[PDB]
Amino acid sequence: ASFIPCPVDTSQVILPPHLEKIRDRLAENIHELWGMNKIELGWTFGKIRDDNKRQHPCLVEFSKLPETEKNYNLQMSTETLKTLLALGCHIAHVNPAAEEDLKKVKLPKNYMMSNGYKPAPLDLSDVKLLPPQEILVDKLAENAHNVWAKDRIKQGWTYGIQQDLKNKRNPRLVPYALLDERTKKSNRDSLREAVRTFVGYGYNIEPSD
Repeated sequence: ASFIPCPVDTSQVILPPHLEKIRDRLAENIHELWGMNKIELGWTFGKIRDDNKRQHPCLVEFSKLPETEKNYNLQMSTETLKTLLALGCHIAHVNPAAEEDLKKVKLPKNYMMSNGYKPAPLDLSDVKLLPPQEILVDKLAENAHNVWAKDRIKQGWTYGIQQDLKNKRNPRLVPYALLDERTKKSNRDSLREAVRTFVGYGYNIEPSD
């Protein structure tokens, strides 16, 4: 009950047009990682959403996505960059040549789907994030929790030892430092691949010193 989520204020941040391409790149790789994981959980493609057969219609390439899903991944990529800028980060395209080496992951035949779409995430296995970039991920992860926690609380949700819908109780409405470590390691990673994505295109993620 002493938990007060005050997330980073991004309401005054305008995303510069020179970051439009790299935010299109991030949004695309998030979707590719979404497909790969969904396939890793036994999902396949279906013209209609069928949970019994694990049939998902959005297992397509980023272009053929409907406008709702496409804007959804674009907004998540935009808010990630706006959050970085809000924390005082400078995003400079310091090594444009990195896009030369950049190659995607070749996944085995099972990952190929009936409609002809095989997800191909970037091969960022060679990208090694630095101390300042790992601290950026931790701050990015703690804020996504605070963004979510603030929104649920304002909708009437309070912390409970158990979750029940009618009384608006949720055990995850606690400080981030007190959450499930398996949960803490889950979005850590989704965000660590986002930071590795920016380095993969030759962008510098510096903190303001």
